Amino acid sequence: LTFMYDLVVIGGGSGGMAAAKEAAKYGKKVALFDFVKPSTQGTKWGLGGTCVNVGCVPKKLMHYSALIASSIHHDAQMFGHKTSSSFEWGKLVETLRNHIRMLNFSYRTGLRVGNVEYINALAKLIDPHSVEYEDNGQKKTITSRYILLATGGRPSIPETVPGAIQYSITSDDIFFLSKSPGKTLVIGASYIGLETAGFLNELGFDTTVAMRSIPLRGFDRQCSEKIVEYMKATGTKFLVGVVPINIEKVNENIKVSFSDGSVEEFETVLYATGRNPDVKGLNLNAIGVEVSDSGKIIAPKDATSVPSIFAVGDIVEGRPELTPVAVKAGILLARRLFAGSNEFIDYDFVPTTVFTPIEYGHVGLSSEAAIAKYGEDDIEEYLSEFSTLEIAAAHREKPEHLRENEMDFALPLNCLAKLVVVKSQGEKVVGFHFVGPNAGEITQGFSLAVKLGATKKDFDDMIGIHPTDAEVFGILEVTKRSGESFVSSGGCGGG
Amino acid sequence: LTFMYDLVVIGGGSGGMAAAKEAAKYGKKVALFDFVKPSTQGTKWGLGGTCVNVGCVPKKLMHYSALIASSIHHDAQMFGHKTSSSFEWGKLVETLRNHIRMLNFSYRTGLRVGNVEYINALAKLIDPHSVEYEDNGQKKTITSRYILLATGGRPSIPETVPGAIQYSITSDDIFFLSKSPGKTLVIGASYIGLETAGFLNELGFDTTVAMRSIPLRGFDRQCSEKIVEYMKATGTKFLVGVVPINIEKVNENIKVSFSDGSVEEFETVLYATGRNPDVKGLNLNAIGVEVSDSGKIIAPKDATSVPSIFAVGDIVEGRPELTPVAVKAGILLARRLFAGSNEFIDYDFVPTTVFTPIEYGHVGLSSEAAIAKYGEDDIEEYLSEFSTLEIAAAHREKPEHLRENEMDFALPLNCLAKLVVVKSQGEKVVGFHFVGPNAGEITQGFSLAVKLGATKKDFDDMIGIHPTDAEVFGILEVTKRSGESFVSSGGCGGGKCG
Ligand SMILES: Cc1cc2nc3c(=O)[nH]c(=O)nc-3n(C[C@H](O)[C@H](O)[C@H](O)COP(=O)(O)OP(=O)(O)OC[C@H]3O[C@@H](n4cnc5c(N)ncnc54)[C@H](O)[C@@H]3O)c2cc1C
Ligand SMILES: Cc1cc2nc3c(=O)[nH]c(=O)nc-3n(C[C@H](O)[C@H](O)[C@H](O)COP(=O)(O)OP(=O)(O)OC[C@H]3O[C@@H](n4cnc5c(N)ncnc54)[C@H](O)[C@@H]3O)c2cc1C
Repeated sequence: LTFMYDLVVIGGGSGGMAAAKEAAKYGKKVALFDFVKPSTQGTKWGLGGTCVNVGCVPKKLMHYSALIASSIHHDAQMFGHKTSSSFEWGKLVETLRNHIRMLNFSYRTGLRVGNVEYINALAKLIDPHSVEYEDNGQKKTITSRYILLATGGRPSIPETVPGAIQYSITSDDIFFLSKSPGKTLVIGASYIGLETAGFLNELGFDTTVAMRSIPLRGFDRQCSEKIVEYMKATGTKFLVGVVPINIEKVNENIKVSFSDGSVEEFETVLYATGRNPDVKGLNLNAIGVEVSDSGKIIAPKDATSVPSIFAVGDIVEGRPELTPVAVKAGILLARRLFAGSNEFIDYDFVPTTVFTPIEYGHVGLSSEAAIAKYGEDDIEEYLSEFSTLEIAAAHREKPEHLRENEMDFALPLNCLAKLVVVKSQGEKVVGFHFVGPNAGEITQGFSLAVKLGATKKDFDDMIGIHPTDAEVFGILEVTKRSGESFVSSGGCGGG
Repeated sequence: LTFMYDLVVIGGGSGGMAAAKEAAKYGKKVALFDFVKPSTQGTKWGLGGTCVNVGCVPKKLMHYSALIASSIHHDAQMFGHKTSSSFEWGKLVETLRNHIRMLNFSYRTGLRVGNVEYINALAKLIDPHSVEYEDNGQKKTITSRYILLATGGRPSIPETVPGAIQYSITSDDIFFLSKSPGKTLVIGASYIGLETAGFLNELGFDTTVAMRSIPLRGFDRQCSEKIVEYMKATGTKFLVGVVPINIEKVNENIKVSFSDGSVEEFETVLYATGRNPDVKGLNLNAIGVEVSDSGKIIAPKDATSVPSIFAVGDIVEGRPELTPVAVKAGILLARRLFAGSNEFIDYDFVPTTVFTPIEYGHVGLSSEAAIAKYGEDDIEEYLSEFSTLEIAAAHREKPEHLRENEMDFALPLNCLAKLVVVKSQGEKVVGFHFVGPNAGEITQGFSLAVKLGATKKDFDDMIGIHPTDAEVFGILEVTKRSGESFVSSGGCGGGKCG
């Protein structure tokens, strides 16, 4: 038949490698293109895309290093381990690089063994069935029944702010810096911004976040603000309603001029203001692939305006930019194309965890989205704010430069549990929220239970595992409406 | 006046304090008795019972100290933190003691604020409505509509093994030793024994477990054996099918003579062989409260053979000896008696976690109980063995004394995920099992999902949180039956980046 391939995948990240391997499982001929355009600062990397190289994986290793710093500062001596420690940025980088190298190789092999032809070049569309790449500086064209776009995004730097592109780094550079970043400015109170600032502060760097308005826009306000309260109490500085308007090299430092007329010097400036979909090189306009006002491909069912051309992951408008969503969309697409499946993701139940110094895991609706959808009177919020048992016994203290009196000694309680329930459906759980340690580990299971239609009664009749934080979800009784105190001061942990 | 009290509770542990505070909530007059008989080695403590003083709370703080030791030995340098460290046993004890003291005080207050009359004396039954206690060396009797027994257990030491009672410690003593235990023998591959041996080894002590037969009897074999495999690779020694027959003091050490004719010196010997219900002081025989052959009270629905007398917690036959089971039974009993409730616990869905150096959380049936109940052919086991991402990148190594060659450097993979499903019910999940870090944190949620009737399909269509270990439960595909390798060697953690 008139096609060299059954499936050509442009992009070897979470979406692309998943689609490609699953297609190849059904005896289909599959080619995958992945090439890394260097960052605004010349950083590049191997196969596996944003999550493997410059996202979830390295961020989680840096978070782990941060939790180790925190445990050593706050906890080690109290639990009988008298420790002296010094942090060496280049050692942590070296451990990240070595683990990511192992994963680059692991994914190359996974593709070859999985009968996918991997090509390390930039691909572009020629027509609805044809893709072009260079190979020894010689354009080649290959034909496919089906084409999948999964090119992901890259960090966005404001072109209007002078010096930004030249002098600032992004998430593409932060995990691999040859030198420690020293005094750091992070612009963006997005999850990437807060996570990045959170681990740089925990690791002992002088850290400042420029937050234009509010933290974690779209996320539950109560939880988003508890995180910022905790980050402030552990030494992150926040400029609220302020952004850079100018960025200059003054000798070895970066002089940043702020929108409130203030000035401050930093060693490192990192933009975490968002990401644009990397689609400009794809030749979408000429082929008839429709894009939204944001530049994202219109494909609410993975199918673009061109019926031989599909898209998944961060480049698709109206879906969360998360790795598991990219992967499962790639696998389900592969099955629908080649195994007679008609299964899509249920986008109502996409859980997420933010890996801030205390983590935040949720699925379903914030208090705000719940109140907006069902009305204030059909909503109950059950919640509890408490300390992990082990942390309670550690007596974690504020740095002495942030003390306000003789009874402000303690860090905030590390945990917050909240269920958002609809009264007119026997208190059905429509929102689950947990701030605290291991929040992703806690939320995964609860997210399944919430998807299966768990009620507040189901949560009350649930037997707890003791001692855990997650057992708190079985004895929540204080409501926001009641106006009574949701703090628990006694240290039984999750209760 | 018919009865002085609505409810009298004998025992101020998890069951008793929960029943008592909940009864008092409904305007009922409530008395609670708690007194601590000293351990075989003279150790005593305040209000709150086994979990607060000599169980879950101190065990979990010692485990945390162990995780800290492990993180500093294995991980700190790799994650950029060059450290020097030394362990001080008495400092950890002091941090435990301070936190437990705060909890003793917190519970005294919680009872007074909650309108419960707390009495620090031993109580016994006089008849179906009467209990006796001493007070300034003067016997007093008080009358109640209802009496609740929640006296818990105490560690059991074999009377048959000479020197055992005199020279050995139990879980009652281990958290408060004034001196570090040094070289330690633990008898029992029960959860208490393994957890105890696990943290003493992690904390740098020369540790040995005398295991009569198998680890964690009643628990899933595959998971129980992964734990012992991991504990062995990190320095715990296991004597299999061997137990002490004699225990003697040679100077300041304890010479232990074993059933296989072998002999060895230890600084500390700890019996974790199990626990007997503390009911001998209660005068049960004379009142007509029926007990099993094990001495546990027969009360399958909390009601004893005497209908005014109830029981909850560790003393009741045929229920798990866990704190949340004690608490919820206490609360539900209080509600049935005084708030017109008719709710009992569903004993089919009681999750538990063992806090071994890698933890083990589960709910429902082992592979063994699943195969026995439904038959081998109506059972699928889906599983994956892998490493946490962070642990994978740390390259955790065996201690040099257990190395056999140049390729046995690595610790076992830290994680094992397993679902046990029934084919004839569209692969309904009847058993959930997770070995690895934060296993209780992972299991709590899944336990609820499994109770609500989650299928293998539900698990496969579940969106992952990345990077976690718990996302592995969304992509399990290898079956035991398939005989294929369930190991993954690459370090994407629980999930796949693609
Ligand atoms: C700092 C950070 C932290 C994150 N943390 C998490 C987290 O904790 N959990 C989570 O679930 N998600 C997380 N994410 C999100 C996650 O990284 C993405 O959602 C996911 O990687 C999306 O994958 P994708 O398949 O859309 O494409 P990507 O993984 O981004 O890969 C697309 C690939 O295409 C390549 N490419 C682009 N154009 C072409 C071309 N024309 N030809 C060939 N190759 C091309 C790119 O170089 C890239 O390799 C994080 C993201 C970032 C930036
Ligand atoms: C080492 C260890 C670790 C454990 N770890 C865990 C764990 O991690 N998770 C978990 O869920 N469970 C754990 N447990 C189990 C948990 O401690 C018990 O299941 C629970 O505490 C039992 O509660 P209870 O109400 O039956 O009795 P207890 O909590 O034992 O309290 C009974 C109280 O009554 C007192 N008493 C006895 N006789 C009388 C009398 N005549 N008059 C007055 N007072 C009396 C006792 O001294 C005690 O104070 C552990 C147990 C041990 C020993």
